Amino acid sequence: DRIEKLIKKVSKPARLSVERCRLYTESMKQTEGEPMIIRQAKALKHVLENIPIQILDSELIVGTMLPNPPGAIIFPEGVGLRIINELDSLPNRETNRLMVDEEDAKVLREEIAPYWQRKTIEAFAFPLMPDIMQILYTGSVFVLTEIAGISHVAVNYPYLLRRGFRWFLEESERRIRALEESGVYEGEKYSFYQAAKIVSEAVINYGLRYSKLAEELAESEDGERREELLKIAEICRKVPAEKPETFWEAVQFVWLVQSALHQENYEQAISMGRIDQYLYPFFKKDIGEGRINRELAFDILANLWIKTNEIVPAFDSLLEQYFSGQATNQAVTIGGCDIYGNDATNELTYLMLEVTDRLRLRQPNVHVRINKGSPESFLKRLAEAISSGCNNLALFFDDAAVKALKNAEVDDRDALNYTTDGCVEIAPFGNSFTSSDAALINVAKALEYALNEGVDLQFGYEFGAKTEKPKFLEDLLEKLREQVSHIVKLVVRGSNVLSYANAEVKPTPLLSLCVEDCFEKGVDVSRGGARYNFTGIQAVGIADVGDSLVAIEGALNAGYSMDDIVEACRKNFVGYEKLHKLLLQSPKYGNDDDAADKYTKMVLEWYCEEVNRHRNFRGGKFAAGCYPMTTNVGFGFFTSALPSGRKSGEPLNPGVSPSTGMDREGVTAVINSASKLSYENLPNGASLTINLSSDVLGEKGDAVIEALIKSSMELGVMHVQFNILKEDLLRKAQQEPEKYRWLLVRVAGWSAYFVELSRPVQEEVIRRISCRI
Amino acid sequence: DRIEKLIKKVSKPARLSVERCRLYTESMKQTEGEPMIIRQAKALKHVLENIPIQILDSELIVGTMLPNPPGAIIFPEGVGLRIINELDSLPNRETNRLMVDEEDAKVLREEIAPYWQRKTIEAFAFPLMPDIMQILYTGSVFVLTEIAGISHVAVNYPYLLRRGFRWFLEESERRIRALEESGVYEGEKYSFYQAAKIVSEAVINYGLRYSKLAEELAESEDGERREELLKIAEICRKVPAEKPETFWEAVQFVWLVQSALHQENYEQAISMGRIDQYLYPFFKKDIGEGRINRELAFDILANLWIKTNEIVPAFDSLLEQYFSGQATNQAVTIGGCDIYGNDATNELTYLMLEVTDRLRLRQPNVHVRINKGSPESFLKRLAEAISSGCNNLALFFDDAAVKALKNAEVDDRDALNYTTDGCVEIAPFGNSFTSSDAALINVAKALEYALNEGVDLQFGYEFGAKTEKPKFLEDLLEKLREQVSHIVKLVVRGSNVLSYANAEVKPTPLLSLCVEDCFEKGVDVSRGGARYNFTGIQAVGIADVGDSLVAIEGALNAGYSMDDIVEACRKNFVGYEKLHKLLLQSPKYGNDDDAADKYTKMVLEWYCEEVNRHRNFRGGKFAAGCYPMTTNVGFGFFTSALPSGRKSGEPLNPGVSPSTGMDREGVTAVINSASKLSYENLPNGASLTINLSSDVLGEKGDAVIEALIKSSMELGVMHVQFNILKEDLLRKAQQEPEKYRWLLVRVAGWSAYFVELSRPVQEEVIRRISCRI
Repeated sequence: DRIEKLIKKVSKPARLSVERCRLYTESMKQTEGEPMIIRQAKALKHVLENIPIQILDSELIVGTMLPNPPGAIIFPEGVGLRIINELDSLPNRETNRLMVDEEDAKVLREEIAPYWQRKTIEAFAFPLMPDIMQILYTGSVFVLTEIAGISHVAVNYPYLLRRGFRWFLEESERRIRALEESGVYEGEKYSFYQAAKIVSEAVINYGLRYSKLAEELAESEDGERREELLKIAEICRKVPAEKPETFWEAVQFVWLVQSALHQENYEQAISMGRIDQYLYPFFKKDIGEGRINRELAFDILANLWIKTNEIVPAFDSLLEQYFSGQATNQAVTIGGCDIYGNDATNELTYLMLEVTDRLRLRQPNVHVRINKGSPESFLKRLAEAISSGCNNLALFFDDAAVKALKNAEVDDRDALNYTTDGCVEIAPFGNSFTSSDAALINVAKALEYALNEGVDLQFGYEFGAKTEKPKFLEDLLEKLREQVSHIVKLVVRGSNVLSYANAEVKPTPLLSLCVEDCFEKGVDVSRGGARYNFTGIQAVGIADVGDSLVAIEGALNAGYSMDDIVEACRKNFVGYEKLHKLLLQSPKYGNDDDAADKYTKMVLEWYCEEVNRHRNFRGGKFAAGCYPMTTNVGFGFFTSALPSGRKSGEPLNPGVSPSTGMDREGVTAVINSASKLSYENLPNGASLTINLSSDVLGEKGDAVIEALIKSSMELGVMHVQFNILKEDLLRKAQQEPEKYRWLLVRVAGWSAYFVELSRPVQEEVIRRISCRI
Repeated sequence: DRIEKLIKKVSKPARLSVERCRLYTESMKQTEGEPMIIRQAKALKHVLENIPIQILDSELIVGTMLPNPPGAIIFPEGVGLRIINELDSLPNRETNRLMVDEEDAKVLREEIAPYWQRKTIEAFAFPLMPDIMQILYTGSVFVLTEIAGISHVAVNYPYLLRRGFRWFLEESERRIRALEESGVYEGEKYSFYQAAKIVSEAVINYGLRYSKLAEELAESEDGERREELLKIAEICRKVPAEKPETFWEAVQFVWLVQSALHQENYEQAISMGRIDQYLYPFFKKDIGEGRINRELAFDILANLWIKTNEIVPAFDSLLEQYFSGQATNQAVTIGGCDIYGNDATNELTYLMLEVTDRLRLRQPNVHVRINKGSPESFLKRLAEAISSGCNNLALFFDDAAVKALKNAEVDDRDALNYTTDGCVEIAPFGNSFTSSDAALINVAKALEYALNEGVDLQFGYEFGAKTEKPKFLEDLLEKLREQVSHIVKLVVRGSNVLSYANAEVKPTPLLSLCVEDCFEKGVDVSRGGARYNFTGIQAVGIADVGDSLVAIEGALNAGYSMDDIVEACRKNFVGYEKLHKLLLQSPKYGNDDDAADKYTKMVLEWYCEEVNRHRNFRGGKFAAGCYPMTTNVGFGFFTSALPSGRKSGEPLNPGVSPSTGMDREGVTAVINSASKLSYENLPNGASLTINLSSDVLGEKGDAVIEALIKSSMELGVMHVQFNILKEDLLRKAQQEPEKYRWLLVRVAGWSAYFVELSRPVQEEVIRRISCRI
């Protein structure tokens, strides 16, 4: 069958791809001194008209993301110069290896890198935040990702599918004329429609190139395959330019613009939204008009899922520690309700679960919305996939998610119709720009500053508020809240400068067509044309500070003073080995223990209310999230010992999941603990990962996992994801990695091949495998 | 069974009700000199706390619209003083008779009428448009209904059902405090929340009064009925104040606020929206939790449908000619698609069709959205009801309707999720104020002015543009377009003055809570707080001017001159009997004849583009509609003879339906003609009525009506409605009216009891019964 041929032709080693990077620069040199949005349009056009294209083995959906797939696309306007600086290490390094063709390694080092030097987003922002860039680079307090660009949005495909790109081209033309009739006093709006025109033409022509290759391959081909390539030629002539009428035409539409978007916007989290909802009209018409059958429809969706595995991120050695596991994350959202609360599961929802279950690949990040009205069969079928170790699903609970959005002042209907993107981030579908991973914040560092008068405990960094030495518990709490505030303020200032920087040196016109209000208002997405505008920033280490507070509570209570506890931390418990054992013995978040997990909850609420009050550059507000990527590990390295008994250098806790090995009452008790957090104030999402041994599942694999699903729904958690892991298979995968490179895990919000995770991160997924409950 | 007991207790003669009118005045006297929005709040409160209430025979849903039902509610702030001026004629007049208690007839004539004299909406607007009021009252050119108030909106029940009125009360209280903290510089916003508070309290207390009556009746009652009244007591204690959790709780919620709204806002078109979509979560939960069964659910909906028959309009003798047939029109919208295009028919859609089919009462105005993806069973089931003479359905075609809304600049999703209200008017659901019957315009009068240099042909009224005497056909067309323009401008000026007048003397705070953005922005609905703001104005006589143009074309062509044709018209074809026969013989709109129906289409497009360009007071734009009420008759009386051969005084054509007896090629050919009109420019709706003889249906009643349904969908019409009429039953209903007062007809967008239509209107429904196709 067809899937088998497709699966094997994305299992070959990945390369550092260069053709987008080159042709971009080539256009940007031809365009210097022109209006920047037109330059971006013209660059995107040039790459789409000149990138090598190929249709692959037995494909029904075409559009390689880069020529000769598995690879990394380079964005030197953003953060692609990070990776040029380490070209030697790329083919031989332990995680996310990329072969580099040495002929184009020369093209990067002396053609690309000297041009883009000081033409980047970071070059704009630097003189405006030099003090923030300095503390960013210490790796210890936060990371700001908007250096690399924005992305992180589920693309409004239903907006696109109701118009097609020939509409945009013509409408841009009507609007260019009308602007000229009024004497072009609206220069910005004019530049926009000029860009839109160009960018529409590019996309139309890009479909046309694949139509021509399909025709060229079919006069050289036999039987059924010749029938297929002639269909592909016919489809790609029509769509991305016209409104599609068939399901195949719709799925080929979305994938062309999806691959196109990846030439303009950087690799992170460009998602497809509620794909089961909006492909269903074409699907329902085609079945029962006989046009297609169920197995062809399956193969079509399979092809799409498989194609999103063509990218792998261009992360350097440092970025591999904080984002380990080949994180790109073109997400897909299935299931959920309509704008009335009715169940919106259709037959295409089930289909999409099946193709996900069969494929078990690292990508797409499949996100399943469930609620109290989801069909019982669908929950069973979800539980079967998860229990049989598919390890590639995430569950999103509608109740908590729409409550979060309503507090972020989203409309009823826009909250009900939400989508997901990236790992765990939630957003109104199609009319929002949420910059959903704009920063990640080490809140453990806040506590560290809070007991050392705004100095780093082991590094001498004066980055914190100038608080005093703490005495009692109660005035460490005030000092903590003040420090969280201070650190949040640092990233809100930083991200805003960066958002202005993006608007100025990297507007993104194609993406703008795909995000509602932008095209109609004639303002680019990076300037704020989306209806809702948000900036998602994330708390990491919420349990580490929570637990350190419980452990301080009891240690003062019986015996010790504050000065002891900070000195213990500074000295890494060397010479403090009695107290340290009492700290470690103290109650932990993750065990349904109110006296422990009330502190973590309170820490999150403080964080949330300190975030949600600030406004961003794009004219909306900031949005609080709690998910780690692998920055809980990265920040950990440079986090000192904290009064929870965590040793200096050790990993922090991931998302809203408890610290490693502190979950002694088991997996149901973790969920009870996690569902105590105020999700209603967390509108950028939360990551809860539950790791289960396969033996503990046993014969009743189904029953016990559906139990956990219905339990997390009833107790009101926002997000849950599961891992079914066999420990010595994971041990054997360290030993012979290429033999076991099919081994899938959920890291902290996304699927990675276990082999591609670093040693600290691997050791963490192994140690978090739970047996109780 | 229960329905039978309920049906018979709204068949008694109607009264002129006075208790709302009185208690309103009573409060308004206590409140003089206070902020008008607070006065309106306090008045509404006073009536809801003091109106006599009663639970009726075997009711499950309670909330009489007026004490002792069938009746008219009087709004002296609007147009209720019209009817006091004719108190003597009310119990003994031929249509819409109202018994008047002579004790409260004295209260109207010397307590109500001298107070409200010059405190009305019209009193505000008069000095600002005295020239328009003068030409309004000649009845000949347009009617402006906003003298009477606004209404005409489908109420946002899902907004309400997700909050409940205790939320509003408390939120108003938080917002009143925060306004005070900032020193109340936002006085208007402050007045608003003050009103909202008051109006929420009123509604909570109003539910509580019905809870107490239910408790009082149940300590005096037996068995099953005592079980029911105790449930009603329990339900009305909880809801309108809390979010409902059961289906019965939901339906009782909506009806309480629905009856409440009718004490604040005048009788026209306060509708319930997509009721099948938003009651379905409660329904689906209750079935299969055993809470309710299918027959109880039926009875609950039956009770609601039956209760909307308690009102009958307070129209005087002149208003009865232009709005004959007891038009109030609490509409209900079932069927249609979601915001993705998927079919949104659920089991509750079918239920609602069934209760409609069984009841066959004049009210609710049931509106069925269908599209190309509607289930085949549902179309069959619609066709069965219609063919069996139910005569109480209207069909709305999604394709044409969402295209109309998108051109009015409605968002994709808001257009897909549209609702209907009144007769045929369409609107984004829940976040719009469209004033959907704000005016009706006699476009035949435009043509009359167009060939008499802006003078009325038989009345000497100089109300038209000062055009010249027409010579050729081509320069009568220019002169026509200019005259349509001139007349539209007159009503846009008039309606805007009136809309400002409403905002000033009749803000409507309860209704404001129910229309989205209003409460959140803290601005009343009449001031423009709704997300979309529109003003619906209607063309009447589009075929009369269309046909007069074809008839002018051929009459000039062969022989005659322009001066002849106008003189013929002025002289009512007396002395012009040859030419008149040629005019009558000329091609007519309604027969699929391009040479005829191209003129009508063009007339509508001119009208539409002249309307849709003007902006209203509430900060949106005007919206073009084409439906008559019975003003096609009323305007007819005072319309002179026109070159189509229509005699002076005769009725004009209704909606987008052809002139009476000009539809010689039959019913399919009428639909082809009607589907040539540009619906994409008609965003306030169109009325097409198809009248069929029951014999012509024959044994294949189903087949031939589904044929017409699928034909009107395929040919792209906006709205169609059907009548199955037996001619001599209608003849017998003139003879013995009270014996035949159950006889239902669709007038031009709504159901009336044939007995309640005037002689000119009755004669029209009889003569329009078609036999061909």
